[PDB]
Amino acid sequence: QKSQFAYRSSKSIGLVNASENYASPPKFEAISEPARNACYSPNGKLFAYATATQVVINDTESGAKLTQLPAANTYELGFSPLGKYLSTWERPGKEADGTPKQNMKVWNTETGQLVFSFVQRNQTGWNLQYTCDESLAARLVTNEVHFYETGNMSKGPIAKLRVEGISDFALSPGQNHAVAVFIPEKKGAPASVRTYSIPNFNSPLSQKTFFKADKVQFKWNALGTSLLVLTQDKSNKNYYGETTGQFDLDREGPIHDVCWNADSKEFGIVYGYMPAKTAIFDNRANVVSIIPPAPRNTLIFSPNSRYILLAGFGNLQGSIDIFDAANNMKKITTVEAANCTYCEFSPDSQFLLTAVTSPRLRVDNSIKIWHITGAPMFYEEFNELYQAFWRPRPLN
Repeated sequence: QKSQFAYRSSKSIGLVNASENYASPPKFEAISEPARNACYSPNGKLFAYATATQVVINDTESGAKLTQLPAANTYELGFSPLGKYLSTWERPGKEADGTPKQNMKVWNTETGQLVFSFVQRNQTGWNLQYTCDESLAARLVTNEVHFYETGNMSKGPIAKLRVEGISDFALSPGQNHAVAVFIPEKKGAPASVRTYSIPNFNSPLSQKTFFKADKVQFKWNALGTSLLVLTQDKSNKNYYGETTGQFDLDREGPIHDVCWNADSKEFGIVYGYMPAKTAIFDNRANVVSIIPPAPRNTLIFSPNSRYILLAGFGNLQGSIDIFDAANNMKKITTVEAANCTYCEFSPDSQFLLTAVTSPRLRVDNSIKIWHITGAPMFYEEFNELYQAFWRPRPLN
């Protein structure tokens, strides 16, 4: 329909229908206060932006304001998978008497009701995780993991997890709800990774342990069946879990990016000291494609799982290449976006957005939308641009 994206600069904030000669939906206008943050719901039906005083939820079709949240001093925002809940991280603190304040609260989007409120100090892993049906939520306590019913989480944890000494965890986005958890290294014991079905707390699905591991990184695919695991000062190594006791490098050095494919059939890796080589796999850990060493640090799959992007960010001279899984890994396009700090396919995988953002860069902030062929369709100069992103659509 309309190729809509959002933008927020130091000067303004708005939604832009690229199919409409780049105009905003008629019923849209921001708050008195300057915006400090913004985001879309996973299905792109809603838009939220944060100002000092309040938080406003709009309709991405009309731009019409829908909901008002009395959330002040916010820094982070997050939509639940079906956008029926929105979480707001504030900066932590203590109450008049001395009580720690409820930094992050959960809100309803069609009633504007404060359903819940937690105390937290971290910004990393702040939000609740959710199932895809948005029926279950998950919080992280020392040496425990809590589960909730999203409909009625006020009553408390409907379920808890047995295992002890949990450092981080990650839910499954499959049809049937599953969990993946991690235990940091202690004395006389290595780190460990665990998977559980939510029905089965009693019966683990995987129980693996890992050494010289203080940290970890989980990467489920769209189908909650397979799961990548990454051990990460002196060394880094990459593992694989497939739920079920399943385990499955050509260049010595760091892995720069790890990414699944939208169809959950393939995945790729940007690894080793530069120029970084790139390898595409299958759901089995077998190579499909070997992209030769190039100055790249970032890999992205197109939503339609047809195109593969390979770029270099975090520095100047940032080019972009686009490869085609269907055409024998042909390259069809090479563009450059120097100092690009953000890049993303349009929902229909036909266009490509690039941007340069502050404070990751205080010079040359801009927006540029590209065809999949290489032909630009838009460009806009900013002084201090903060974010710019597509309005996500499902199964277009």
